[PDB]
Amino acid sequence: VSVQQSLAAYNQRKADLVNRSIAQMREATTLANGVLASLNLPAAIEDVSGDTVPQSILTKSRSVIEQGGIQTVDQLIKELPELLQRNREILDESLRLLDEEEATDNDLRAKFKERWQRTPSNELYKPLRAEGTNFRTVLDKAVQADGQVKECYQSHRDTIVLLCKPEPELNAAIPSANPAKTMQGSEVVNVLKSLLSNLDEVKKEREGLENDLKSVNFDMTSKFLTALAQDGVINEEALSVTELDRVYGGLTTKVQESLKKQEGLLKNIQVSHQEFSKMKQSNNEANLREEVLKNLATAYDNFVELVANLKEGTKFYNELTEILVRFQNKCSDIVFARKTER
Repeated sequence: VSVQQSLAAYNQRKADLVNRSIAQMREATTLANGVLASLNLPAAIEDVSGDTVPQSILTKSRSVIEQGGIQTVDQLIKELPELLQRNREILDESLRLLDEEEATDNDLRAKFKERWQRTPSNELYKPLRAEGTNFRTVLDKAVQADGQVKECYQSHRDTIVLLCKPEPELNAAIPSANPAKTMQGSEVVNVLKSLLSNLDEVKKEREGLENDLKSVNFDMTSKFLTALAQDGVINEEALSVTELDRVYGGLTTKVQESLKKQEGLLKNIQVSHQEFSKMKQSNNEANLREEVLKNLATAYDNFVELVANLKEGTKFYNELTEILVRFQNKCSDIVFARKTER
């Protein structure tokens, strides 16, 4: 037993406590924000007009206008059969070269019998014909992909055209009426703002439950020595449990209560959210405004998916240009060399 042998013993445990609470504090904070963004919150009790057009929609509309519009798309669709057929004619001409030598060689071997000491004009052209069959299989998939995407385009063609044109003409399309009559006058809006403001108070209360926990410091060396003197040996584990639980009992309770309160609040708020967005139909005209925006989401995002397949293509044909030339000439080099000997 030396001069000092139980000083750092407590501080290590002090670290293994405060940090534990911080983890079970900040993690809960982020969890709340994630749910709000998923269910369109807290930005769902501010905008009210009906007549004017949305802001997010207005931004997406000008994005399509900025990148041309219906004209940029139509010119890409119309030129697809042009470029697709252009490659097809080169394909048939390349394969004709193989049939060319074979047509002459087959007739030559029949009449002139002295041509059986060399590789026939078939086995040499056999690996090349194997590549040829592969190409048409792609064309079937290329056309099939070309067909289904064109079908998806025409079904939502009117919606694409809708994206262009001036804004006032577009505004007339939007259902000019009150979004929901049961929002103004019913007790449904009132049982919502109060719920959020009560939940918001949790965030502000948590501000106090951070700096306080961080600045925890209380010297208590006298008690450890009391145990050393009275008992004889310092029991670090057993004595700490009885001591720390009593002094930091309410600190944990209020934290657990706040989490339990948040757990309790969120459970009732989620049901209120169901009650909040229940009246989609509402009275007579309300769901229609929602259905309008529903098609646009399936229009703007669909716009990207449709363009993406066009992006897969186009460049697809251009890189084929470098391939088909070396491919076509490769066959000619074999045929010409075969013709040279005789």
